[PDB]
Amino acid sequence: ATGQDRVVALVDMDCFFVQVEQRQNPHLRNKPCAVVQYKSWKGGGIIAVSYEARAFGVTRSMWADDAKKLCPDLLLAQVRESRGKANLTKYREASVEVMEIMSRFAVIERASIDEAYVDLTSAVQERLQKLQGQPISADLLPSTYIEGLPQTVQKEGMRKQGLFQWLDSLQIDNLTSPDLQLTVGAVIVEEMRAAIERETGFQCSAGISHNKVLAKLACGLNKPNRQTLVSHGSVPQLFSQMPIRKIRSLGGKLGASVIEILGIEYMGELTQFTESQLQSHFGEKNGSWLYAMCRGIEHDPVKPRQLPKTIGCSKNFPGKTALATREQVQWWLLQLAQELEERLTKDRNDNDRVATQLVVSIRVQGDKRLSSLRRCCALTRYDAHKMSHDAFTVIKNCNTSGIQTEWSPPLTMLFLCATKFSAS
DNA sequence: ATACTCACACT
DNA sequence: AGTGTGAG
Ligand SMILES: O=c1[nH]c(=O)n([C@H]2C[C@H](O)[C@@H](COP(=O)(O)OP(=O)(O)OP(=O)(O)O)O2)cc1F
Ligand SMILES: [Ca+2]
Ligand SMILES: [Ca+2]
Repeated sequence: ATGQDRVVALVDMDCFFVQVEQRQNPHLRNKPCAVVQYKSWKGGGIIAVSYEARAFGVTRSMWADDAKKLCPDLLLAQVRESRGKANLTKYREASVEVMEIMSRFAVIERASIDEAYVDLTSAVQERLQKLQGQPISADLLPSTYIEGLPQTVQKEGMRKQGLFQWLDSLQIDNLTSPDLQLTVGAVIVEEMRAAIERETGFQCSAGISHNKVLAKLACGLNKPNRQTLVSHGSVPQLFSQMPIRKIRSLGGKLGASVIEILGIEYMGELTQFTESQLQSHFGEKNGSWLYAMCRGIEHDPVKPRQLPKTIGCSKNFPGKTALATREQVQWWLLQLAQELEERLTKDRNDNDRVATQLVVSIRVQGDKRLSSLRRCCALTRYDAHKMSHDAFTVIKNCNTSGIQTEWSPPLTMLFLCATKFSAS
């Protein structure tokens, strides 16, 4: 089990929200700029940042006022606001564009609003046969980096050198060499990527490997507007100094405990442990997944799902803004059920499916976790009023206030979610 | 208080 | 069912 069965790619929309607004407003193209939401507070929090703006140190979670301190010629687009909260329609819609083009080439998994995994095992098999036996022109990979290769002084210099090496050592006669499949996979991704940009104007990076995690790690190595092949053979040296926290799902607490317990720092340092040990420290499934991953093996399938599994509407009310009156909780649930209803009706008409479960979650001042309480009822009709009232019914009892007009403790968050979808 | 999203595991 | 993690 060498984990070279599949060709898997993870494509990612370079500063997606910023590209979207930059396509709409040319006055913003190729400048330092960024997208924000809610300009009243500290100029708005920063959700996406161009690569010009990034050369000045500007990042996500920055206030725009703090970003302007680092970059005074930084341009700003603000997220649409509808009904008192941020409306993301524009960006969901722009994703839909990208995702539909990708599904022309292979079956994709929407991982996020702006990245999809692709399984190319099958597409590569087709391309191999129509390719008789001829070599792969370097010209077929004009934006592809080969990891660990080469082994000049300007960047594109070295990218040619490494691609030339890779291709030169390529065994194009054997149609089963995993390194050949990786290559063709990537040639397809150049095509796939070439079509995204011609047809949308959006640029994107991609990672090409054998499983979902490597695909994603590879994709971050050579951003923006480039794609990186990570062969199986580049993994020992890639992982030799790769920080554990850089692998998907190891950015969190689990990854932190991998580090403290075993006293290590880098993905490759896990190879020194037997599976039984890794299973003893982190569980049967984490030890197994970790044992396989330090060696570049992960079997997580690319799941066919170009479409989400839930539709969620949320607002936070930090600080003095926390809803303290019964009537207010009604008015924001009403706002929520409204964007929910309007978004759902498009989902039934665009995708032939209905939801049946309403999820209602709220946060409470003083509570430390994202959600303080989730509740659920049945969702029967796409009516804003029914939905907010029903959201209210299932949460009134949490009002600790004796008075009926107040709400204590003040609410710091309201969350609604349509789940459990079904064919219409 | 970036803030608002989504998937999935665990129980 | 709810809760919690990890990610965008
Ligand atoms: O926390 C978040 N909140 C949040 O709204 N988004 C939104 C904004 C972003 O444009 C889009 C994609 O997220 P990315 O993490 O991939 O960042 P990009 O801006 O696309 O650039 P790149 O991948 O580095 O080239 O989702 C991401 C978050 F991570
Ligand atoms: Ca992206
Ligand atoms: Ca992304």
